[PDB]
Amino acid sequence: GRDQAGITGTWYNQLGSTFIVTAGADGALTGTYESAVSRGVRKYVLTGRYDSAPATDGSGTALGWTVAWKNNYANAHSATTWSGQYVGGAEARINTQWLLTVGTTEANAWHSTLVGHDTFTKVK
Amino acid sequence: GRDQAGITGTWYNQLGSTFIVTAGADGALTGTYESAVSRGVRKYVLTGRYDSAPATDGSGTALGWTVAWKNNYANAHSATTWSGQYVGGAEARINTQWLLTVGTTEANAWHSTLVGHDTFTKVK
Amino acid sequence: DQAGITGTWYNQLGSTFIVTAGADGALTGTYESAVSRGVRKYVLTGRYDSAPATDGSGTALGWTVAWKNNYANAHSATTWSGQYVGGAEARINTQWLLTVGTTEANAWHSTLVGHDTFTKVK
Amino acid sequence: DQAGITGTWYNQLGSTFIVTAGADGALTGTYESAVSRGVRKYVLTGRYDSAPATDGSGTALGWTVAWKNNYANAHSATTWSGQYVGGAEARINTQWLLTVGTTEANAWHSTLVGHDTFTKVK
Repeated sequence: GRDQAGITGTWYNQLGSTFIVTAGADGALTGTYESAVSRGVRKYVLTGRYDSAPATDGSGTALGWTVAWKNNYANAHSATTWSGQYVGGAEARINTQWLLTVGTTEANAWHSTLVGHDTFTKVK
Repeated sequence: GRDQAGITGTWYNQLGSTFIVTAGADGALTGTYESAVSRGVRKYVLTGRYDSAPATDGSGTALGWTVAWKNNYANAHSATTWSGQYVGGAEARINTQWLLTVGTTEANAWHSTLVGHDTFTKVK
Repeated sequence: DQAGITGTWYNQLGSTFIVTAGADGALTGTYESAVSRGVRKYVLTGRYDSAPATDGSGTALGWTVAWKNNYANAHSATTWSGQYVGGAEARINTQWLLTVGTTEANAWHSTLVGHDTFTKVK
Repeated sequence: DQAGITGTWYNQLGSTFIVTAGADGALTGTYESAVSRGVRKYVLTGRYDSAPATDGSGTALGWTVAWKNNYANAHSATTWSGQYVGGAEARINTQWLLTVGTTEANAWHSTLVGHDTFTKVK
């Protein structure tokens, strides 16, 4: 993976959330997420995918991952997906937009999905 | 997983895309996606997560998954995340909203992310 | 066009969108949400492409409702972005963003996203 | 309020949003995008909560730009949904939806999503 080295490691967003991820050569993302907003009780499993061979034209690397907000300790009956791109260099960043869907009845489904944006940096 | 049985299997969206997924007891989603829009050359790996213990109050099951649009045959330098909920019963459905991010230069990043919505059914 | 757009539209929730499309690209009207009479009517304003591409493309448009009227204030605003498609099964296909006034701490939870399809028959 | 909102705002792209907020909740103005003079100015209309919650919450608002003017037509419309926060570092924090007129076949690819932060100094 071109950016396997670049992506693997600890990232921090503008909320102070911590995203720990290993990028496989096959395009796999695996790791843990800890949200600053709502320790092992605050860590949730993440899986996702990234482009292992980006276009060498200065483009970022497209990627995405999901966290379902259930662990051994708590269950918030919701899942967030982040969609964005990794940009390498001195101020390496993951620029994302996210969707947070909560389990609802059919009547409440219209109010089920939050949208936002997180920027991840290598320094907190 | 409460809906491990319900989620596992083949799903079809309003575009005719085919989503093949196995739901693990630990909340893992794994499988393949084939988009009707842009065979083994058209299959892409998906990973994701779902709530393995939803609230028993009639709520859907929150879930998400990612497809990076690279396989052994093609690379579209992009990733889609779907965020939504599974609803069981006679007309079982996965109601999703999605984000499709393409690798771009910093100048083009403003134009990097499409948003949409897919409804998956068990019949095409 | 202005002919196709002007009039009464209904979404999958049973909400009612009453809109007049001006020659200048203006949308003006009232929105009534099935979810949250005159107590449930809110002012909408917006814009549409008054000269769409004549290649069978839809007509791009958007409008905003702030959820304050003489009776109620929900300290929120929805914008719909989408396109009008004419013909026998005329439709406005939209995605929307609903933002509630929050403190800085709650801003991350401030915006709902969804999609509404409006038809000329409920 | 109408005082805080009325005036000139700049986003992280260098785009310029000129808006007047009416007492009735109306937004009227012009938008000039840094990306895609009078040839680059487009009409905007929108709404804001004219009586926000006095608990330190932002003021919900939205507006629409259809990308047609006397000079150019890009067959598209953007809506911004967000909130105004007053004080020394006054801001309009938004998410937006950009929809282009497409055929039914291309509708799946019709809508871009993003986020713009507007400040009183560029």
